[PDB]
Amino acid sequence: DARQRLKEVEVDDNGQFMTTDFGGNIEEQFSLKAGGRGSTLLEDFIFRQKLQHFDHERIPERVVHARGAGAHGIFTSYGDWSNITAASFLGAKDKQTPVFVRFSTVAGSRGSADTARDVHGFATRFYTDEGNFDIVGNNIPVFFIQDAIRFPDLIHSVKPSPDNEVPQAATAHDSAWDFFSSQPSALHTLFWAMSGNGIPRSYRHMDGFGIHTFRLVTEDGKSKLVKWHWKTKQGKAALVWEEAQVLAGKNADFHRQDLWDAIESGNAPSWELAVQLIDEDKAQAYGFDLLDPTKFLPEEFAPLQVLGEMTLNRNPMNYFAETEQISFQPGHIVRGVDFTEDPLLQGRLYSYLDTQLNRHRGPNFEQLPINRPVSGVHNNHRDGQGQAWIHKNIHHYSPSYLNKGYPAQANQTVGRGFFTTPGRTASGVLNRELSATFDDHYTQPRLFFNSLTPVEQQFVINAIRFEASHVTNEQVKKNVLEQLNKISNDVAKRVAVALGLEAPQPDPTYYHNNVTRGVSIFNESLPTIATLRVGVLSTTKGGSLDKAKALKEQLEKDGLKVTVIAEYLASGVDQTYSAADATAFDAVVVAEGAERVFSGKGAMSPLFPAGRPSQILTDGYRWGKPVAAVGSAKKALQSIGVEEKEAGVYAGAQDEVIKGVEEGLKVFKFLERFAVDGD
Amino acid sequence: DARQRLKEVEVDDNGQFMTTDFGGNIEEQFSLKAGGRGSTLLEDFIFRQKLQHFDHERIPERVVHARGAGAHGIFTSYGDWSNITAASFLGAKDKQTPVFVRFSTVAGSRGSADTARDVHGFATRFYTDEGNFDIVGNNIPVFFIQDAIRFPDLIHSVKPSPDNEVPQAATAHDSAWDFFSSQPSALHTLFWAMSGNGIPRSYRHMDGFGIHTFRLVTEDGKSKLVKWHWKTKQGKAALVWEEAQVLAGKNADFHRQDLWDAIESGNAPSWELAVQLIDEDKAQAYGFDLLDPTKFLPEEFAPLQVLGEMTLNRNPMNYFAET
Amino acid sequence: DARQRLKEVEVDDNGQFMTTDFGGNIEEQFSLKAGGRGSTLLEDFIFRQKLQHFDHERIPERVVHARGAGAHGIFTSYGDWSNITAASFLGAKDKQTPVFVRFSTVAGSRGSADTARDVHGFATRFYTDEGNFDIVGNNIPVFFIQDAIRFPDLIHSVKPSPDNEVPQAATAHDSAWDFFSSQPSALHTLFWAMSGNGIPRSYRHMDGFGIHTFRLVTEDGKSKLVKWHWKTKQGKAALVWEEAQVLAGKNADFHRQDLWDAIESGNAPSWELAVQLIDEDKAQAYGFDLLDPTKFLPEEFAPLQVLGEMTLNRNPMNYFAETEQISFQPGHIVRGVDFTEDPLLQGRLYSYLDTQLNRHRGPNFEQLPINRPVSGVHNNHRDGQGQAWIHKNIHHYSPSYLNKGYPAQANQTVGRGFFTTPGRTASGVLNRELSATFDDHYTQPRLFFNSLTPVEQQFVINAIRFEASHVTNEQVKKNVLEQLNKISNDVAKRVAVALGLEAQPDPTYYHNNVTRGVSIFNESLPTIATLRVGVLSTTKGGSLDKAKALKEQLEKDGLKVTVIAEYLASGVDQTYSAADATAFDAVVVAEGAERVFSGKGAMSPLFPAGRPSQILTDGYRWGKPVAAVGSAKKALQSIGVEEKEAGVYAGAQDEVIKGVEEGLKVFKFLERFAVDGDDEE
Ligand code: HEM
Ligand code: HEM
Ligand code: HEM
Ligand SMILES: [O]
Repeated sequence: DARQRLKEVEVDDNGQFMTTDFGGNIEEQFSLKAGGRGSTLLEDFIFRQKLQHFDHERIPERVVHARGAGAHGIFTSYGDWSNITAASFLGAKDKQTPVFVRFSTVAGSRGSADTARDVHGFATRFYTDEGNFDIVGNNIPVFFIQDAIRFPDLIHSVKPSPDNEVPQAATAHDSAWDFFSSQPSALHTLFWAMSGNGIPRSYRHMDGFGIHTFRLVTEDGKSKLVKWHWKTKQGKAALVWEEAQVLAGKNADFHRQDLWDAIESGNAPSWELAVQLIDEDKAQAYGFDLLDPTKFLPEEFAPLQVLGEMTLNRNPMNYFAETEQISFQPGHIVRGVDFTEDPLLQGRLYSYLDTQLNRHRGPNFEQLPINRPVSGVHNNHRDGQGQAWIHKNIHHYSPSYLNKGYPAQANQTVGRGFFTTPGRTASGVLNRELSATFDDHYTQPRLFFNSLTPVEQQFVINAIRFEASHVTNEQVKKNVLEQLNKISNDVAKRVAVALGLEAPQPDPTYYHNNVTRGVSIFNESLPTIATLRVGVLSTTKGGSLDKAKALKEQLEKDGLKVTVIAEYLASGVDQTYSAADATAFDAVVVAEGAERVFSGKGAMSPLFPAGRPSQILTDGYRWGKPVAAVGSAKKALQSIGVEEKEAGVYAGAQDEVIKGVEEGLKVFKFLERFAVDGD
Repeated sequence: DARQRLKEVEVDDNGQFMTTDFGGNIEEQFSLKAGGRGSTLLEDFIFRQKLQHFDHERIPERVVHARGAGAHGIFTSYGDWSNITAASFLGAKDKQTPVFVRFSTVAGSRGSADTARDVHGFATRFYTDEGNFDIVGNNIPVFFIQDAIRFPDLIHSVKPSPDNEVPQAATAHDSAWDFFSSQPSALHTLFWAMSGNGIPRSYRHMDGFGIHTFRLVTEDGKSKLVKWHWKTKQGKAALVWEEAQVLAGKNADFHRQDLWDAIESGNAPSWELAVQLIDEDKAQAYGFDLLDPTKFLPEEFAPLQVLGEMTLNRNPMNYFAET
Repeated sequence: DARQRLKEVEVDDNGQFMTTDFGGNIEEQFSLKAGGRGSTLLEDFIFRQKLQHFDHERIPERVVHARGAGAHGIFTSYGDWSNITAASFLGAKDKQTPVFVRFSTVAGSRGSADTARDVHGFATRFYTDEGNFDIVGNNIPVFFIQDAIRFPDLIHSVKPSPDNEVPQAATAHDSAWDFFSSQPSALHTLFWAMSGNGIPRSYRHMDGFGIHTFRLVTEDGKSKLVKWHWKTKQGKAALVWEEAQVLAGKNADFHRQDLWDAIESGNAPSWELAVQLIDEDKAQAYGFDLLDPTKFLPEEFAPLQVLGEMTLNRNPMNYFAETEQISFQPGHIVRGVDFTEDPLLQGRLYSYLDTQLNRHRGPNFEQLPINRPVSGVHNNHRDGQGQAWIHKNIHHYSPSYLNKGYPAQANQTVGRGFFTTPGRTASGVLNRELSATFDDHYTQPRLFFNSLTPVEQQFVINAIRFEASHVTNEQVKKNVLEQLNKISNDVAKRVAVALGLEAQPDPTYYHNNVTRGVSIFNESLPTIATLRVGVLSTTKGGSLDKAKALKEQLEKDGLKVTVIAEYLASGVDQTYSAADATAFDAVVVAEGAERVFSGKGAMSPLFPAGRPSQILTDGYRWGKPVAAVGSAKKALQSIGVEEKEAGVYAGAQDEVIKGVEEGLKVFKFLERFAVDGDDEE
């Protein structure tokens, strides 16, 4: 149980009498009044203690990544990695460390939809026996900007316009694309966010990245440069944009509910922790500067080396107390890890400590149960708002004869203390500059686009076409085109058509044809289909529901979550047509006999919106899902112009449809149904 | 200009050099570093004052009605209403008073969709020459509960489940319908929320209500019981649910944008402020108790009297500072 | 151990390496620098997490009573008092309840002197098994004002002038006496604050009062009006003003050190809890309205009935986490107690809950270890800043099918819930007035003055004389005279002399009635344990050996003895440079030490000129028992004190010890203070 240490703060109210927050049993369903129909009395202490706590329930949302959700789990080290790091949680084979992970979007506020297009947070806390260690990462290996002093500019430009606070959770407006084109460093992360990484199927189907180069340091101070990677054991999977848009309205909680259900049903998601390791003398060996967070290291130059596996298997008990209150910091570092002179990382260390003072309005937020380390806290800090401990040592200072030297200093040689890498040097003038080594903003965007499949590439261009079409200012649109033309002339040409703008002339300076592995989503089928969702469209008339139940029980044997849909909640029905939408499922199959709700009288009913069964099948087909029909239900496929000939379309008897749908879920998205420019 | 008094706090940055918050011109696109590829210095005061302000930008959202938008306008009285109220802003024909109005949903958080099904808030401030007078109303004339001590119970039950914070901005989950069925007073507002009032076409196409019976008092202390009504001059209009759902994803800002567009286009929306007036000795004469906020007074028993008109004709300049 | 429940939050750093607040061993004595003499690096996470916690150490002081100190203890009931109250902590003989008590002044900020002249706070929390019950009282039984809405006006007027923030911790300025004269209800508390109650010898030598009439209610709902009293088992004792003033400079921590020392030495102070009980139908039957907080109920009309005893026997471990952070509320009420329509108490209920939001900057302050009840919290409250728990019940609302009805409602008959007194009614028009029964502002101030001894009365007149002479505005001073004249023409006449104003009788409220239990100096102390004796000695000759034997015998009687000399020779507790008469309750010159009172021994680089003579002079002039052993008689002579004066003891060691211990019971010798008319020719 990853949540074991949280047991002692849990409050059980079963069988208990209602109390105030200072004890004493009460009733609190009636205000105290002066006469039968009289005014409420100030002396009603019960009312005011209850309402005061309600009145003050909210705390400020995170300044970025406000929308998110998380879970507890366990990290297991695969080996004794003392040859590369002194870090205790990586110090022995099969060593286990509790974790908590919070996934998120970036731009939207607390209540915005999970399926907005956005970068995604992927933040992990290791509660190691030598302190909390956070990898505060994203699902994309590069960031928009090269210096942390520019983060407010990026965020302001992406978040809603400050006059009317429009639009919510979206980069599709003038200020964002004005920034993207005025600060060309942003073009790499933008391309990733315009790819499938911007609309992932779930948190469980994301890879994760620390982005920055850090340092791993051994006991003797020798260091290696390192990139952190999380490799999902579920495989990477993405939606298509037209599907994410509807899903945002039909279920804004799609991702947080997906993670909750996977854990609750015993299908805990897993990620392997992997590293790229680079010697210090190769920091600038690979065509870019590893201090530059707008570049990633191609795995051709440094393969991913697996160090262990993380499994998330415990949901929180109270979302606010745990998920909302947890306070991540890249400065949560432990012995055996160090920073690098990455100018974006450098400013993060300041920003995350400082921002907790706003979100928690006090300096004692690390005493909150979800923030507490398991290893013990011994220092001379005292007081502060909400001080929750009582310190014995009255000589709260160092050095001191009266406390006998305790708490005592720890460094590299004694007490397993943290230490900065011994060899790191400073040299040169104090400057407000960036190294000329950072100046290439176009090569790696071109490399990323090169390494996607043709329809994957078309998804990127259609995202850009959609987004830039919302930009009202003509010059900004031409600025965007001028910058895309430096990445690829064909990309600029294809986007220019949607904007009604001329195809610009080639600017070949940064063009190249190289490819790299591990960045594509749609070029690989899923390693498992467990937890994927099948909507079975049925009907309460005839014998369709009995067949739908048999279909359901077989699909569940493969670990799928199957929803039987009909006009009303008859026996065996999981959802009504009125509440159903194709966005909820990874495959749609029509049960035999249910073709009666796709035309005529069965399609016109007061119990669901007109055309709803046909709309679900149409949606599922057009969004690239496996779609199927059993027996006579093939007529439902005919009614929407779909043929069994097609990839990802299955008809025939039950066992044939089951095998086909299950194969199709491995493919997940059938890109044959998406037109490519000049195909 | 309804916003006339706010111009002295307006700050124009066109044509100026970047400064810190304590003055002095600066550049702030590069951190100070110790060497060409070096670490950032703690003595970069420019960096820290810039990032500290960004780090501290957010304030807690409203505990309810967190999702909303507003605008400025003018209220004009149609008459000298001194025979029923001493209220200064109603004391003369054609008297004008600045207003600000915020419209909202109730359950959803700051970034939830405008076209969620919900009660809608309709909060009006009159900046009168005798103090601020707020009518903090909804687009539905009745409320769920009969005693304010039960508000945390109602709100907890409708807002997302506290274990996983699901579902956003929605009554369609177990705890809400548990409460509606366990606290039967809730059924009136429920029915209103399940009608077109729950999914309006826009803020301009809603009516508004103070809900509670209040009192109008004259100079010499004579009182009448009063119900406040806002009657939209744009007409009431609503969507259908299957459309509001898609709209929640296609444009979460639909109502926000619609209000902004109408004002900027010169199509300012208006409402008439109207009252039902009841003698004190009739507080219990109409088949219910006028102190009970789960009931409305049918207009057959007391028709509306029109006091004046409000027009919303100026959008805010900074959403945060104003709305 | 009354602190037992707090042991789970205590942190032991002995034998440990230094860490950050998120774990990980560290060193934090050098900033991380870019080169040997380089600038400090922003990536020094150790520096910033260290200094951030330092930079955010302070919280707002209390808006009033900012200055004070407290301790843990035990309350023991003397009986089963369910015949008068359903309160659990009073439900069985020898039933014990943990307490915390904080004493305080009122006007001064956090770092002002203990021995300022002021009303004093006396706040007790009972951690009962049916919730926290607080009695938030003062060492004076009456308050300045009759309606809580006037509290900011009173407090603004006695706190420093808002232009220069002058004066600190004092009523002796224009605005305060402008308010006392403009709002005559304040005159009663003013007289108490001008008496010994304003300058008590220690927290342990104060009585305590709930002030308000409350209600005790039995299980069946029958009620009685009640006044709470704390009666100190150490006796009431007070300083004189000219001594309190010097003490404010020589030791601003005099009272909090007193309490800490008494508890550490095993002399835990005690108070008895006593009540006055009044029938509901007699609320207005004793010459005033018992809803009026400017009145007290004379003990001749209703005697004190002891319910139990409280003993304070454990100091805090961390002052900030316990004493500074504790949040008292008169709304901290339990089953068996109820409020009254006293308009001052009424507004207090709102104000103490509200002010916690400012001091603790969040609504979860009852989760702080010092504020937590011992009885258990079960409700549907959630979230809030700094939420320290993780609630299991996901159906956080009532009523509810899904949560099976839990947590469940408790009332009078089910679950031992709180209930308002059943017979209480409201009748009449909603009003912004006060009952005309509150109108008399002068009778009880006169009753209080009438009940003090002649020198005690002179202390009151001399305090007013001192204070009003600071008022620059002439009309304010005359306004003060006119109001004083309504209490007593003689009092007004004697104050007028100091102010140079003219002395006519206004007899509407004059009377000669007296009542018991309001004087301090008319009764000697029941014990001299913990009282302090300064033994003045010297390092030359045999004086020190004699002073040690003197100290030994005095300590056998429970006295705290300080032997003083030129330097810290063996057996010396304090140097003359560091000593002052304010620190002691009696001053004894050891034999041989007369050499430091004149000639060569009195002029030394090791202490200020004349310091031993000044300590003895201060001690005598301030009414203390003073003594000299053997030849040290000459020291008394050098300051003009005669051996046979009251409270002056000369002779051999044995008679001096006996005389000093007897004089400590008297405590202050009031024949040394002139009374108006004494100097007449
Ligand atoms: C490689 C670049 C970055 C990555 C991978 C990243 C990732 C993240 C993630 C995952 C979170 C959400 C943590 C959670 O779930 O609670 C977050 C929040 C935050 N980020 Fe970043 N971020 C980056 C850049 C920056 C920069 C440059 C700044 C400012 C200099 C910044 C300031 C913040 C702040 C203030 C928060 C809110 C933290 C809180 O309120 O607890 N981020 N970031
Ligand atoms: C007739 C019944 C009610 C109506 C018409 C109503 C209306 C509103 C409206 C329109 C707002 C948002 C105003 C804005 O745009 O900022 C609001 C917010 C709020 N309401 Fe109500 N409400 C009702 C019942 C209650 C009750 C019973 C309580 C608690 C006792 C309550 C507590 C609050 C609070 C605390 C806020 C947050 C206000 C702020 O943060 O500024 N409401 N209400
Ligand atoms: C009989 C009248 C009163 C008595 C006996 C009394 C007593 C006390 C005491 C002893 C304290 C300090 C408790 C501690 O040591 O922490 C205190 C604080 C305080 N008092 Fe009163 N007081 C009275 C009148 C009032 C009134 C009328 C108000 C306002 C309506 C008021 C407002 C406050 C506030 C706001 C605090 C600060 C509490 C905190 O910060 O925790 N008091 N009072
Ligand atoms: O971030």
